[PDB]
Amino acid sequence: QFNTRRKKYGTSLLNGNVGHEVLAFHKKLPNYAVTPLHNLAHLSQRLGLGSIHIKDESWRFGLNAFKGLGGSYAVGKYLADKLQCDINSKEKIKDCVFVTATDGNHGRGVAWAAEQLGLKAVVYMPKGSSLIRAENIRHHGAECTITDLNYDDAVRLAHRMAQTKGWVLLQDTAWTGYEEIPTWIMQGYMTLAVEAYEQLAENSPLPTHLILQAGVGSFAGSVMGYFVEKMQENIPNIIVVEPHQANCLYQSAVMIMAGLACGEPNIISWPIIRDNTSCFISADDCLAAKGMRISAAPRPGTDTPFISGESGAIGVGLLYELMNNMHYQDLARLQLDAAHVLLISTEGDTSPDIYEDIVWNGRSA
Amino acid sequence: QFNTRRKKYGTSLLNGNVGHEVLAFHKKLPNYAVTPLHNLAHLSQRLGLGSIHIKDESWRFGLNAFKGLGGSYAVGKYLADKLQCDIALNTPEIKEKIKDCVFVTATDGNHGRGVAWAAEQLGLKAVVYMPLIRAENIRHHGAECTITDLNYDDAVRLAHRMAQTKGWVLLQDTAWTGYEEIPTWIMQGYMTLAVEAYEQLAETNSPLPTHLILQAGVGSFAGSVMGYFVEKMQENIPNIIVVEPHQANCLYQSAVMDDGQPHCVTIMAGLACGEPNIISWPIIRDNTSCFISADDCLAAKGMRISAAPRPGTDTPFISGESGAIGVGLLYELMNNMHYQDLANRLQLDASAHVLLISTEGDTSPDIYEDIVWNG
Repeated sequence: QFNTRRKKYGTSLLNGNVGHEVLAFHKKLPNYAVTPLHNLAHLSQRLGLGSIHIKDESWRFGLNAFKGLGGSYAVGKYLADKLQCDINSKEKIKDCVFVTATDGNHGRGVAWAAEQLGLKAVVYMPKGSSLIRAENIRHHGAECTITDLNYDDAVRLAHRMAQTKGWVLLQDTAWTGYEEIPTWIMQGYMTLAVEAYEQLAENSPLPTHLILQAGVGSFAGSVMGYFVEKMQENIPNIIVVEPHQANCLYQSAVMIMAGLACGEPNIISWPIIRDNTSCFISADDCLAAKGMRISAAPRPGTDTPFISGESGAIGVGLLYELMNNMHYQDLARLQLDAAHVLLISTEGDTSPDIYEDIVWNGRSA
Repeated sequence: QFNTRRKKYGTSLLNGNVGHEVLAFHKKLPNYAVTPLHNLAHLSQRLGLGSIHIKDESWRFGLNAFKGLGGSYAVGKYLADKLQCDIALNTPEIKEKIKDCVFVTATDGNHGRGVAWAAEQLGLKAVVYMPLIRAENIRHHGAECTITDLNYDDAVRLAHRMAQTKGWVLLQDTAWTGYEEIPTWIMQGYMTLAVEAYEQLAETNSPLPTHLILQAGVGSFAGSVMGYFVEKMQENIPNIIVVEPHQANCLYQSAVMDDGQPHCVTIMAGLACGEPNIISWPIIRDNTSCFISADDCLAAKGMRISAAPRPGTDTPFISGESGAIGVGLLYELMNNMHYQDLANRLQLDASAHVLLISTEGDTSPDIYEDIVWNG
């Protein structure tokens, strides 16, 4: 099941100077390395497409997800601003305590950055969060607590705690009046796009299509924002996909993927998403499960097998269905034909048990 | 769901001279090559086992299944006996003496393909009845192939009637009164995969099997393989487990009846047989330690496991519905807590070295993708 909604309203913060600041910063960090960009040429043939490339962020900073790019940059910028000096280069920042909510990857990123600086970090997770994701946050020395709240109330709690405790809210969504840090998070994500664009040029056709997954929209805004800025005159076809049960951007446009399970769009990324998305897709979980299995199990001869988690694989899963399920040849309107598609695998097996259960035992829900 | 039945009656045709004849023969054939034996050491760790090796017969002769070993050898032996000589690549003036030979069989796909392929090698005719891509692949060898409206067993009956009434040579991998010689040869021909596997383990200083897990349709393949290993490892005969689908568990059911005799039952297509082969039954009865019946999802599991090891690690390979039941069963045995007892009783632990045989690859690509990618 794919629900379609093309954008009537389709038609800077991700500019090249920010790009250079952000990349300059990440390159000085421990374990910085360009992540792989997998060319799924054999899958591209099997589906009738020009090219499929998937940016594999399961390698990013050893954290099994991309988000650290954001948290790190935002933490750096926050501290640079507290110390009044440029991103360029402890007594003055000893009492800094970061606080956030997370479904797992964001918090891990913040906890990791805090650990690098010997700063304290406090993390709240929603009811139902997997225990191993919390453990992995605690192993950076951060405090982590699985709450009895849903995601949005958990973001509320982190906010109330920053307000009542004097902690620095380090959250990857924005609402009116809490925008600077969210903006920096979005900006920090752009490194993966910069790397991907350069990896394609250094003689692969650039993207005709971008398929980008969304929780609150920060990641998608960052990535499409960048590609629009860099390909100003042939802005590629941008498809945004959410789970059926958490399709706020789809719904906004009408008016198990744990990382995407967010109800309130980020107000800083919304305009970039509204102005640039061509089609919003809502998708059943089994497409994410499919994508994980496709990524893991290319035919032995052929494309490189890799580890892509529940919120990371929804891209190939949607793409496969789009090009293979006959019920959607019409939709595939989206100009998918023998089209160069960039996807981003945003996480690896962030809960190994869930991953094995999907990829080996065939759970699709 | 695993159903258990350990064998009360547990306690030659697969001897080394036959082994040499059969291997001597297969080596002269086109595209003979030792098939890979995959060492799943990383899976072995993840499950708490000494070692897992899987013989990958998806490569065999380019046919995507092991069965050709049998059909070929049986065809050779039949022709050798018609031309009265002790067994290749023929004189065309002696083609005159074998021009009218026509092989006929029923198959769910692999057996027929093997017979059709051997017939094609000799420019002989072959006629095949099945109970769509599996049929096409049989036709491409130049054989006649017809999807019947009969079940597998009634299809075997049809092939039999046609041999009797047309003078064709029945080339079937199960047995009838007056019809044992060819079936026996089929069983014997299968042993090459076992000979290869055993040598591949020794020549890499790998421990020999403590366990064999062998899938069964009529029992010919399992009889051949366990027969060989019992003969070769006479002093430490390994623990032998035989697995069938729930819906086609005749050997299991035979063992439940406990009267020494084989008994009929009235996704794993190759294993879907109701009537045990009477030539392989005694080997099976005398040597099997436990009979297992298994749900289809274990075969599906095994296909996904085989296809998707973690990128760093074991070699990924293509294993089809009737070929992957082994690892599937094994995974469940070692991982589903409802079976730790059974596993312990079966002696599956970090001391156990398990040999499995992946009998086919993606013999229907659609079904395979649907299982491995879509679940």
